[PDB]
Amino acid sequence: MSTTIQYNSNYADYSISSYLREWANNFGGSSTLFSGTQYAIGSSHSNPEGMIAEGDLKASFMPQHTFHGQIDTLQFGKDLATNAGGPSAGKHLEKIDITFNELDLSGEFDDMHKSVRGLMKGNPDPMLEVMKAKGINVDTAFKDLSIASQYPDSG
Amino acid sequence: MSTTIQYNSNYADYSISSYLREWANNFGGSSTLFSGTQYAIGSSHSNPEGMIAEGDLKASFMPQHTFHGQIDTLQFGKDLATNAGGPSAGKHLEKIDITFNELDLSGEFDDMHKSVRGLMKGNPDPMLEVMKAKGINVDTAFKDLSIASQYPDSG
Ligand code: HEM
Ligand code: HEM
Repeated sequence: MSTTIQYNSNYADYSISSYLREWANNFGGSSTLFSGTQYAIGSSHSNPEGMIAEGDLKASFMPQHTFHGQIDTLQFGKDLATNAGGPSAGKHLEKIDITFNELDLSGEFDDMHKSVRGLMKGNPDPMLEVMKAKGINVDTAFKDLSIASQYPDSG
Repeated sequence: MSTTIQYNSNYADYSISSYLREWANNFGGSSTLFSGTQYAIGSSHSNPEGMIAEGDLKASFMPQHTFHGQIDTLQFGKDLATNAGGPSAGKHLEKIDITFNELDLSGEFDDMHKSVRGLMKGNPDPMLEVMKAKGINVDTAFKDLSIASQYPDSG
């Protein structure tokens, strides 16, 4: 498939060159920027299970040696789908089972891959150890778990 | 900020452990999976400029030695914002100036960082060389550029 380009009518008289030069000139390891990452992983079976790791960040350095790994939300469910607004807008899960909010996984990059790969091969153990090391109780039903709350009706 | 967790009422009697074990067991370098990445970079000034690189992929190997770098859409504009559906759902640009569709940047990871960093410091030249090497004409106004089309009214 050949590359196609869409432009706002305000830039009709610009070239790619004159647009990007202007964008580059009007913009201003991180410093001093806003950056955000969304990773989506899903299976190939029907009603496929999926998960999303996401985070965003301010500006400059490690906080445990990762730039794109500044992850603070982790979500599990089924049916990854494209967001409104097109492919550029990333993904959402159609069926959301569990969402971890303010779960700082930045320090498990430099362990998150072992956790995600484990998950894909039927093994939650490394993910569970990461969660336990943050003080999360993984052996309590969600209904009794203090930091957990139920979504209204379905999402 | 302390971690909080949200769950669908169907999993009220599950623990994190029994949920993730079940999810792990019902799931099934890539093989044989659906994976997707969204990178968002924005400035810290008012009406901040922003860009989004996004792609997704099927299953197993290099196609020029990158897994998360399987990028085929690139979008420039202003005002990065959170998608409907919460932080997990990633970002969109409120003001979209230009979108490159089916622009395969996977082979510029192993050059994309030099391009993005250039952009941030007022220099489009490395981005323009990547585009030129794909056969894109960067010195033609969008209105005359054959592969380009105008968005209706504003987006
Ligand atoms: C905006 C588009 C960008 C894209 C598409 C992109 C993509 C990537 C890819 C594919 C990798 C290696 C593999 C992976 O992601 O798993 C990577 C690594 C890395 N990138 Fe970027 N990147 C972008 C912007 C930036 C910027 C602006 C910076 C720094 C100012 C940066 C800093 C880094 C660093 C430090 C790594 C090494 C691993 C890490 O700490 O995450 N990237 N990027
Ligand atoms: C689902 C959650 C995942 C997260 C949050 C995540 C995050 C990251 C991060 C932070 C890096 C290095 C820096 C960067 O992204 O720029 C990375 C690199 C890498 N990851 Fe992942 N990853 C995930 C899933 C996976 C899976 C399932 C695989 C393979 C089956 C994988 C394979 C790789 C490889 C090969 C690299 C080296 C650079 C590249 O080719 O992109 N990742 N990942």
